[PDB]
Amino acid sequence: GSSGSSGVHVEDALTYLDQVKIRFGSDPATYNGFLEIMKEFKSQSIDTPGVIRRVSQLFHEHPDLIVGFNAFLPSGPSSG
Repeated sequence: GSSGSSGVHVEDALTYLDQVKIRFGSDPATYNGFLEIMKEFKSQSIDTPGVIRRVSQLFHEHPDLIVGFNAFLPSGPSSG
């Protein structure tokens, strides 16, 4: 058929988080860098478009993840 799971409940943040760990299981070095990248944002150091710059480079070998996140993100042009 086709691999795909539609319908994401509100609380859909950690979801993408874990995925990063699973994909980069044998490669902990990659995951680590990601953890730090977040901190920056959690410290009011970078902005939405700022965290993406770091991620991109990190998941450079994974274009599917870099793009997936963008959309995945809850925030957007949607009401609110």
